[PDB]
Amino acid sequence: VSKIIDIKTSIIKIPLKRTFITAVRSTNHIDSLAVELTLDNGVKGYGVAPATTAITGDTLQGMQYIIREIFAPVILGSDLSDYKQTLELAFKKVMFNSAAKMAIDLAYHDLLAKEQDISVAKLLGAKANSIVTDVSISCGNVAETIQNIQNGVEANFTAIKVKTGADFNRDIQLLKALDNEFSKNIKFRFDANQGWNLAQTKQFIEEINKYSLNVEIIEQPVKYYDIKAMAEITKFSNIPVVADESVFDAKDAERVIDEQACNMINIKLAKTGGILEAQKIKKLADSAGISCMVGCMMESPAGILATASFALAEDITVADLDPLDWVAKDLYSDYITFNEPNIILKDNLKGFGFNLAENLYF
Amino acid sequence: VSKIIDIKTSIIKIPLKRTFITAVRSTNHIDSLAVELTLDNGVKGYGVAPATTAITGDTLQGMQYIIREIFAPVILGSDLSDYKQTLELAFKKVMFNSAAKMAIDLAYHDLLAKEQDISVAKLLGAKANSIVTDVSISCGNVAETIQNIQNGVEANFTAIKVKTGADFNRDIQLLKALDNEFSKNIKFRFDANQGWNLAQTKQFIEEINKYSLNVEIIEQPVKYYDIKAMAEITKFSNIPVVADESVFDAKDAERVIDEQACNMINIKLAKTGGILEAQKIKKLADSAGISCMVGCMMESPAGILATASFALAEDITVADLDPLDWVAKDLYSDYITFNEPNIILKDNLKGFGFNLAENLYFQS
Ligand SMILES: [Mg+2]
Ligand SMILES: [Mg+2]
Repeated sequence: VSKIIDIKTSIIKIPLKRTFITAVRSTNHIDSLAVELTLDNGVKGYGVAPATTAITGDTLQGMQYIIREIFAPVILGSDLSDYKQTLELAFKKVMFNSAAKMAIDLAYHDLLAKEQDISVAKLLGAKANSIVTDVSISCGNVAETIQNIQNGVEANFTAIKVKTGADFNRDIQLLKALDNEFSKNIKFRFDANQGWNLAQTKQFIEEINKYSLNVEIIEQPVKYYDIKAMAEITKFSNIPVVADESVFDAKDAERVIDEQACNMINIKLAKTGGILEAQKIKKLADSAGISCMVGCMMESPAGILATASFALAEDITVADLDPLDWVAKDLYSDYITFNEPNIILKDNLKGFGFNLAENLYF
Repeated sequence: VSKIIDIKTSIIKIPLKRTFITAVRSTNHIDSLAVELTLDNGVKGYGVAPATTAITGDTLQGMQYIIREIFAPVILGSDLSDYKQTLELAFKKVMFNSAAKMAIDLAYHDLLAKEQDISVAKLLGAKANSIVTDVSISCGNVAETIQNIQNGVEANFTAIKVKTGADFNRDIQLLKALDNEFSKNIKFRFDANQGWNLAQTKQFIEEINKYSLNVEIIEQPVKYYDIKAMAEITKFSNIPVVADESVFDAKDAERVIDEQACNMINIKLAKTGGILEAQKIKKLADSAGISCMVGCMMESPAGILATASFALAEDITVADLDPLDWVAKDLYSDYITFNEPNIILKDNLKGFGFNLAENLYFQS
């Protein structure tokens, strides 16, 4: 019977290839916390999670304190086989801070898989090793945005996530330029990041329908708490509506199902607090006939690998996992081949297949 | 025109005189972060907030980073009179961490009042200076619970908040003992901290009504997100039902109003992220005919004073602000007279009057 007898954490900062700009922040790096769990047979497991404070409220400093001072006393000395119960006991001591939970949940899965000498994807039941991602396009003026999209098409992507909601007039004009520059072989996914109101959303959908575009989803058009508007939009729309910030966890999923507020849920492990909770959402969505995609924060390739592993296990094929495009290939080439637009897991990995040598020990 | 030109913080740790135990956690201490904003005319403004990780998710470490690295660049160099714009822009950068936001909102209020040479209570429009609080009673076995209640009664408390929800069988048996021990001049407020399910909550309310107790509220009996059960309990109960963890901010207040999920909201500045957001909740509750009380985390007396100042300005008279009863009197005697059960603001204080720099070393 294996027991967890040590926990360490380490902060990992990864430089980005270009500057990443959100509605509230600009950065040239990814902030992550890694956690290492050590079993009394010597097997070590790792989880890595981002500190995206504007979305999940996590900070590196908060996560470190939580893991060392709050989760560690619950985990330490406990049997690996009781992980479901251990995590439930640990997590009930902390409201929010979902990324700190993610790091812990992922390290546990890495241990479970390593104990069976298999990959985490295999542990979770995956057989396929490859998932398609869109490429993400930052907000910009119409011309810069058309060019960015072109460069994406040229790099082999055919699913294009277009960020909107900063300049509604730009969003509207953009659709005309889209209809003129691209064929229905290009599939568009718009993510307003809560930037539109109800009237704007309806209008944007109307403008789309004035053209001949291939648009597969409209993601989180309005504020995360406006479940009434989301439901009104879902009913109005002839295009799949995706809940992102409206759904972190399973009880959020229950509410959007109950209120019919989306057609599809965007699962991210940084919101769910890891794989166990993401599996609960996927089971609720299936029962409701609601589909799921997977997404991520701007986060390290380790988070992307864990998310891809979950998706492959859950028969989720729609994915927005393009942070691999923002970092150096050498950070992930030990476990992922990114032949755009395909994210392909390497063969015969034990657990996730990354180690934290350069961070923890070198 | 005054500009904010420095932001510094300090951790405060306070021991409790006795163990505070609820359905959610047990503790013998309070961890808080204080923030100090300095104006270019040398005036200093303070806010203090608790790190109650099991309830608001806040940590001292996350609060320090948020305040000094995320909010500070927004706040530094800005004019005091632009406080509303500045806080809105700063707070948009951070999801949750409502206690970090409370500390900053309070320091701004301290400055605003000081710049007018008045108390914060006066700035907010208070006319009264006294509010009555209950004393709250930790979860425990019946005998020790009765003793703790007797203690509170001898200290002159007549409203007693009894923590429940850790042990439902205990909660039911306790009702027999309260009825035996206390008169109806003692008013009971039960707070389950989410620990009951729907069936249990109904059974508890039925049981109360088998006895002859003076019971004022039933607070947050079920999980914070079970708004459907909250509405069912509200419709079922002859006793007012209070949302605490179900309502942190104005949009949470809208939802429980829309769903008829409570009769009263327990406003706490550690949940609302400070006074500005708490005012918005009060306005919505007034418009909906929903009453408000004020509460707190088990937190420093500085948060009690701020919360009492708000309540007095908003004509809120029902209060659970008992942490003063759990800590050394010298932590509050600079600014409050606690003639149990009355919290009385001292006269002629400028701002809140916390007097923190005397005992804490602030750093940027
Ligand atoms: Mg529809
Ligand atoms: Mg999104």
